[PDB]
Amino acid sequence: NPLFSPYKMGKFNLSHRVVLAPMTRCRALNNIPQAALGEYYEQRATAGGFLITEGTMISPTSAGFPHVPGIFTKEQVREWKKIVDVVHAKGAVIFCQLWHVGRASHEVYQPAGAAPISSTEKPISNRWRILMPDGTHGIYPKPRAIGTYEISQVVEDYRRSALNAIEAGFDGIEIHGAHGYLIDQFLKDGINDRTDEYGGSLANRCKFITQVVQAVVSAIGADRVGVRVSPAIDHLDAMDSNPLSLGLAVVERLNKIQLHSGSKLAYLHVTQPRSEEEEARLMRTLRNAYQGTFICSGGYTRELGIEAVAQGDADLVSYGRLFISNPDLVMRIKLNAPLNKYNAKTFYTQDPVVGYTDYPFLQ
Ligand SMILES: Cc1cc2nc3c(=O)[nH]c(=O)nc-3n(C[C@H](O)[C@H](O)[C@H](O)COP(=O)(O)O)c2cc1C
Repeated sequence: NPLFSPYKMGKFNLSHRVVLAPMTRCRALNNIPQAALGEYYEQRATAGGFLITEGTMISPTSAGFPHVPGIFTKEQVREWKKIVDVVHAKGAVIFCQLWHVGRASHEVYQPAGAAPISSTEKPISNRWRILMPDGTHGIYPKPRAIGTYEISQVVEDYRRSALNAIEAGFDGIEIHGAHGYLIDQFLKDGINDRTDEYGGSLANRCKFITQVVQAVVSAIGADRVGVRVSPAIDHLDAMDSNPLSLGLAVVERLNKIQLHSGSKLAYLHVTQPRSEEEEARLMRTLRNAYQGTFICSGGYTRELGIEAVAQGDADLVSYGRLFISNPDLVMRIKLNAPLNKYNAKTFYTQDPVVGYTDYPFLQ
């Protein structure tokens, strides 16, 4: 089984290729990591396995979901350290995903009820609705388009959060540059309508992600930095007129950052939509273009994960929903044991146990 051949992720010796995909679960009450998160990640951790946390806020303005953890306060760092410790006690490697939602927020999530920030002043359309703290769905508001000073300060928030992640003991961080959130609002020409140096050309649209990656690379080293993008996913009105060219432009800049810094990133992580042959060809095109480790994600199964590694399409495969309902997903994939179904109703609830840590292990 190629998913259980060892893999050298730069500094990190992995024993298998089954990765926990980053997943917002909303149990980090008041943006503070809680004991429940420790139980949840420990349940899923394996010796030599790689885990990526839920998206974690880099600043007071970066959230668009209830009760997501941050890593911008000293209190959050102290609580994260307890979770990293129980994961390292199992011999796993764990990265913290740094997440800014940009315009995908609401006054209820913003300090002083201020408008969310973005590349643009245009709202997400009412084709999409935001999960509210009371479990209803609300309307995305008009964001505020930020200037280049403010852009530089958001980059500094990524830099400081990366340093905080290292202080909590994380092995590294992942830049969330996917799914129509802040970075993707700069990348995608369906969102970025700017006429300054961060808008227009493909090069201009890639400037923000380039500066974010350069900042965290300079702070903690490239081998502790992963980057996640989704050029072909149109979530929250995040379409681009040429997804493959956009993805190749990002990949070229990642390659150049590595050559200039003299070190490889931990990995590039791409999520695909689930045309099937065309989507697979676009993922392989990005993989072939990138000088380093490639993590594929989106709709993978045991069979599709085995094929991806066996055919050279990816080095690692991340699993989201199947890891929600199978704490021992790695062992089940190893044994080809039947997998248990997941319950979407408890993906984003606040209960520390129900639908979070009470999915059973194999008997
Ligand atoms: C409930 C839930 C929360 C998620 N939260 C995040 C997140 O915070 N950051 C992120 O990059 N992806 C997030 N994702 C996307 C997953 O990382 C992953 O790409 C997707 O679930 C993989 O597809 P799969 O579920 O079929 O394995 C989330 C997915 C789900 C279902």
